[PDB]
Amino acid sequence: LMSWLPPSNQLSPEARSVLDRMDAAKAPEFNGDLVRQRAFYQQFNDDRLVEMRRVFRTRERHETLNAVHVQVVEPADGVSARNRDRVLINVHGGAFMWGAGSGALVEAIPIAATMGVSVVTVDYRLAPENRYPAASEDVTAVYRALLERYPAANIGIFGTSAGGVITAQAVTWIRREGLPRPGAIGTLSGTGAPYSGDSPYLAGVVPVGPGVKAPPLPGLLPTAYMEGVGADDARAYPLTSDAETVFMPPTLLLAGGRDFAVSALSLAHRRLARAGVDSELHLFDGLPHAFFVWPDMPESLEAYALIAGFFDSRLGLTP
Amino acid sequence: LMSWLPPSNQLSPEARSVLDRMDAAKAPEFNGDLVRQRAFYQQFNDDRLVEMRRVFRTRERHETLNAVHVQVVEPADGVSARNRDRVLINVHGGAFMWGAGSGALVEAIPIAATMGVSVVTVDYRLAPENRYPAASEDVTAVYRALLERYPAANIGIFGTSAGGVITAQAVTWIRREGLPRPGAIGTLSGTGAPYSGDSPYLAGVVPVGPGVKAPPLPGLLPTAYMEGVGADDARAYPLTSDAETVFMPPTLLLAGGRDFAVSALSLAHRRLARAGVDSELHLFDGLPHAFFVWPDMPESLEAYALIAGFFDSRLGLTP
Ligand SMILES: [Cl-]
Ligand SMILES: [Mg+2]
Ligand SMILES: [Mg+2]
Ligand SMILES: [Mg+2]
Repeated sequence: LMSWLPPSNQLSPEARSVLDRMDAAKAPEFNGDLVRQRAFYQQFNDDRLVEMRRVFRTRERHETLNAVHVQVVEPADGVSARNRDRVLINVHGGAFMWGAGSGALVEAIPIAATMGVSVVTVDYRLAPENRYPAASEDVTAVYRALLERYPAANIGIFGTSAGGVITAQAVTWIRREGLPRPGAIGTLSGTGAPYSGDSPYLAGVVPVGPGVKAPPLPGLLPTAYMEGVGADDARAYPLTSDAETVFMPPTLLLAGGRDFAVSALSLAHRRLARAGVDSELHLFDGLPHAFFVWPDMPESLEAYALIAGFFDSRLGLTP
Repeated sequence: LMSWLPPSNQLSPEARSVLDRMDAAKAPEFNGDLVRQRAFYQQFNDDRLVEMRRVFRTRERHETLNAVHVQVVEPADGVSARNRDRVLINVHGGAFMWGAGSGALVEAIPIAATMGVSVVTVDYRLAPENRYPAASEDVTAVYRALLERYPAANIGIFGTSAGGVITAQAVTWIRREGLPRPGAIGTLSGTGAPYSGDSPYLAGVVPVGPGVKAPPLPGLLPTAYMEGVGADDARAYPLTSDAETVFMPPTLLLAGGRDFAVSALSLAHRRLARAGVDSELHLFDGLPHAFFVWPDMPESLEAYALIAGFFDSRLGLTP
C-alpha cells in the first residue's frame, strides 16, 4: 500500500538511503527453517553492530545477575556524574526468537553512549524453546539484582519491537513479585498489547488492496512465545488492562510512522493519559518498525536523544 | 488508499456511525464558487452546533475586546472553582475563509463544558477579504484584553485545522508585540507549518495509486490567507523555524490517525521536544481531520478530556 507513496518528504537524504538498503536487505522466505532464520538475523545484527561501532565508543562486559546472562554496556568515556546512580535495563527485539548478543548490543550501545549511562542488556530466554512468561522472569531477576545497588526510581527499562512487548510484561511481573516499580520505561515499536488499528494493514502485515478481502486483525500477538495466553491475561497484555495500565511507570512510546505497531502505540498512549500515567509518544514519519537499529541517519540520532531525554527527565538521581 | 481498509478496529460503534455521517456531509464540487462554498459550510457548522447543544449545556455572550468581536462560552451554571482564574481563547477553523459564528461555537462549547472554563472564541478576519497577519492581529488584540483580568500563565489558546495554524501564528505575533507568552496552546489538526510527510497522500488531499503520478507536496500552505508569505517568515511558519520553536509555550498537538495534518504534527512534536518545550501528541487511529467537531462518539468526549486535562495540568491557578 505504502509503495504507491514517495518517501516521506520529512526525511534526510541519509534516511532515504537507509530505506533503500532496508528494502534490499529484506529476508528471503525461511519456511520454518529456524536455524537458517537465526543465521540470517545473526548476520543482520552483526552488520548493524559494525555500523554502531563506527558511530559510538562503548565498552561491554558480560555478567550474570540472579542466574541471568547480561551484557553491561557503558560509554568508553565513562558514565556522566549525573548518571552515576542510574541504570537502564535493555530488552532486545528479534521477534521473540533471535537478537541475542549482537542484537542486544545494537539496542544498548547508542543509548549508553548518547545518555552517558550504564545499560544492562538481558539475554532472556527465547521462543520457540521457551514461552511466556520466561522473558518476564529473566528481566525481573535482573531488575531484582540491580535494586541491591540502585533505587527503583533510578532504574529504567526499555526495549524495541518484541523487547518493547517484554518490557511492558516485565513491569507487571515485577509488580506480581512485590518489587517496587521501575522509575520509567521505553516501549519502542511495541508494548503489552496486540497490533491493532490501521497500521498493520498499511505496513502489509495483513494483505489488503484492490479485489482483496481484508480480514479482521487478531486480538492476540501471533508469536509462538505468546501461544495459548489469553487476551484476558492482564499481566501478558497490560496496555489492554485498566488495572495494569494505572500501575505503569512513566512511559516513552516511540515508533516509525510506517511501523505496523504505531496504531497500537497511539491507543496505548491515550489509555496511559486517561489513567493519569506520565507518557510521551513520538512518531518518525516515513520510517519503519525499529528503524533506529540503523544508526547512519540523523533520525536515529534524534531518536536516541529522545530516549536519553525521557530517562534523564523521569529517573531519580540520588543514591 | 484508505477506502481499501476496514474502519480501524479500535473505533467504538458510535465512531463507525459518525464516519458514515461524515461521508454523507462531504461537500460537492464548487469550482471556486466561494459564495456556494460558504453557504455549504454555514449549514455544516449549524448542523454540528445542533449536535453540540444536545450534549452540552452552555451559555454564550457576545462581547467586543480591543475592537474584536468574540463570543464568551461558559458552562450554563458557571465556571468551576478550579478555573475561576483561567480562560481559554479559541480560534475556529474553516479553511481560513468560513467558520465564523456557529463554527466557532462548535469548537468552544465542548471544551467550555468539559473543562468547566470560560472560552473566548475570536471572530477573526477571514480570507480572501483579509490576509495574513490579520487573524494574528485579531487574536493578539483579544489576548491583550484578557491580560487585564488573567495572568498570562493562566491563559490558553487553542484552535482546530486553520485555527491550529492561526493559534501558532498568534503566539509569534504576541511575542512581536512584547507581550508575555500564553501559558499553553492547543494546535489541533494544524499548526504553524505546511502539511508534509505521508498523511496528505493517505488522506487523499493529493491523488496516489495505480495509474496516478503522485506529486511532491508544497512547502507553503496553499490558502489565499497565506498568498505571497514566504516560507522563511518564521512568524508565519514557526514550527519550521528552530528559533520560533524554542520560544513556544507548552503545546498539545491532537489529530486523527487518518488526518492529512498528522505527519506534520508528529514532526512539530519532535521539534518541540528537541527544543525542550513541553509538548504532548495524541492520535486517534482511524479518524479524520478535525473529527471532534462531531460530539456523538466516545472518541470525541475522550479528545475533549485530553484537551481539558492538558490545559488543567499546564495553566497556572493563581489569581
Ligand atoms: Cl506526548
Ligand atoms: Mg541475588
Ligand atoms: Mg502528560
Ligand atoms: Mg516532555
